[PDB]
Amino acid sequence: SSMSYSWTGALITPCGPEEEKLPINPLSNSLLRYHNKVYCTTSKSASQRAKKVTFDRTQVLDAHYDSVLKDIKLAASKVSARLLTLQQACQLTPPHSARSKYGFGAKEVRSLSGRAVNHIKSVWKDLLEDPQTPIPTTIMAKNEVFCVDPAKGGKKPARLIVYPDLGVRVCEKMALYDITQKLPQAVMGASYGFQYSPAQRVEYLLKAWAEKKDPMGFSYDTRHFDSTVTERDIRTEESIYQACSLPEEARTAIHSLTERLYVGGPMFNSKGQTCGYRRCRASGVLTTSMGNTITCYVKALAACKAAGIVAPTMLVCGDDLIVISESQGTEEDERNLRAFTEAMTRYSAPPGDPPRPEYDLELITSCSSNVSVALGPRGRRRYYLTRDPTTPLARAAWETVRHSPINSWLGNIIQYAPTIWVRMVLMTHFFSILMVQDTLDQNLNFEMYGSVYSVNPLDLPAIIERLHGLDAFSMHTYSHHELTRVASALRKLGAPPLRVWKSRARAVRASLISRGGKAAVCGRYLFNWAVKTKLKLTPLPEARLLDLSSWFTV
Ligand SMILES: Cc1cc2nc3c(=O)[nH]c(=O)nc-3n(C[C@H](O)[C@H](O)[C@H](O)COP(=O)(O)OP(=O)(O)OC[C@H]3O[C@@H](n4cnc5c(N)ncnc54)[C@H](O)[C@@H]3O)c2cc1C
Ligand SMILES: Nc1ccn([C@@H]2O[C@H](COP(=O)(O)OP(=O)(O)O)[C@@H](O)[C@H]2O)c(=O)n1
Ligand SMILES: [Mn+2]
Ligand SMILES: [Mn+2]
Repeated sequence: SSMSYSWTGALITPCGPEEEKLPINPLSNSLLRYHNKVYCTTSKSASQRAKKVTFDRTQVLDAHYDSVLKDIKLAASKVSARLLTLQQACQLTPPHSARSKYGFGAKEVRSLSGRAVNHIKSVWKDLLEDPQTPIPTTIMAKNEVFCVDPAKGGKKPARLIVYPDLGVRVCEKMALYDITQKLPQAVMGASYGFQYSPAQRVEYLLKAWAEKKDPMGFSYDTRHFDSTVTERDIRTEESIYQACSLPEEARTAIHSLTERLYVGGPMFNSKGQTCGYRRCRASGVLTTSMGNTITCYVKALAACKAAGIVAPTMLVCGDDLIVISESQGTEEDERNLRAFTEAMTRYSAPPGDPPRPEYDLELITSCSSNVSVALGPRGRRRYYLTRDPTTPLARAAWETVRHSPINSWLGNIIQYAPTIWVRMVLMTHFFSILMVQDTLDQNLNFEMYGSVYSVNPLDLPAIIERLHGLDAFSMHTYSHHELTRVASALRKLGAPPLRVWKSRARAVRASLISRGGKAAVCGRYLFNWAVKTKLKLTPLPEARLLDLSSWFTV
């Protein structure tokens, strides 16, 4: 049937400046040496990604899909959702959100400036009066940092991002924000990812594994997921939304947004030249994350029925997917997974790498993370969530006139506190830098799922205990897999071995213990691993006061 994109041949031009690296990276050049391997994706590679995501889609559904969609619309029916006030949608736009063509930006929108509320009023009225005229969109290449992989063809091309004008984006939040806060949870229940903190997600998968008599799990990621969603997928999304109890005014704007924006439309480059036509998901609309996860859940759930997966348990984060199920014998389990893949290829959610049955929780990698195990001095098994540290290290090295890696470090220290690589590398380099800057007690921004939370470095012990528990300061023996990987990534980026980090840490700890106060608590908790006569860590009362609920949610 339809083509994901078509192109006029106009270039995908840069939105602002794409910065050169500098000849000295003074904050991260004592972290790793091979700064030549750290690169940022750029609009240069945008045509390359363009050719990789343009393809003819052929969707073929069936009674399994049809059965799922029916039950998911019924779950949807139990949701009641309201319009947001224009004023509320305004106050939800980020403080740096891309300006409007109509001469005003995030600052006026957040401050309810009259100019802005006026234009946005008339944009809302156009949505309610006009259900057909396509809404134009800007296409830009995403800039993100990676390490090179010669085994994966040098550098990844930039991801394609496609978003409507700032006026339209506020309007989306009025029509759809409340649903984005209620629908996913309701139709997916505990299967919704994006409601679990790292430890909660380990808890969940651990539980799923043990419920099964003979457990078996696999993970799935659709290849170029935004380009695989078809105009029918998007219209089916509208009907899942319309399944809820909504005011009539919202249904009207929801329908207009779907027909005029979500099912597709013309894309213009940043220079204003008309650039192509889009017939798939624009990664940029409000519903990007919700549509990804619900359309992924429905297809994946259908495919489970097609493949005869027994007693499935799912975890769905966008297009990343984990399924813990009852094993039917390894021979059947392989056949079933080909069936699952053939099904989802029929649903137009074809895979990146072919999925594969695994019978060991550490061998299932999804959401770029995996569960792993460490002992204590206890001998007791502590389970946690880790990842390949390559990309975290690469972004620990991204350092230009306009970006500081220091937020990147904090973010990983918070999210992966129990990992050997956070504990021995990032935590050490973090506090070492801040002390030399005399910055320990000056706040940083932690960033996750759009929200930005303020964090004081000297609070990391309490924060980490509230998130991961006191076991995060006691992991004695890490797994052969984890040791191998962290070792290899450190070699790959020219960072010191773990041996050397242990020495550095001993010194860091000594140095902030002897600042007393909150700084010393940091050294006794965060660096208990570096001294041979470990002190007995006690729970921290201030952790009992922290409420980190909304940190790892949506
Ligand atoms: C709803 C949502 C909104 C986000 N908004 C921002 C933002 O405004 N500014 C910012 O700097 N980072 C944003 N991010 C990125 C986010 O903060 C994490 O960095 C990201 O999820 C990578 O963490 P991960 O463990 O899930 O790794 P990953 O394996 O990279 O993510 C797993 C899945 O989450 C989804 N996803 C990944 N990145 C994004 C993304 N940028 N936007 C939407 N979905 C994504 C995808 O479906 C992906 O398959 C957002 C992520 C989500 C899920
Ligand atoms: N920076 C990002 C990353 C992913 N996503 C969404 O998540 C989907 C799948 O995530 P992904 O990491 O597997 O990237 P793809 O190569 O599948 O496009 C995208 O296709 C996007 O719709 C986004 O909106 N912004
Ligand atoms: Mn994908
Ligand atoms: Mn993915």
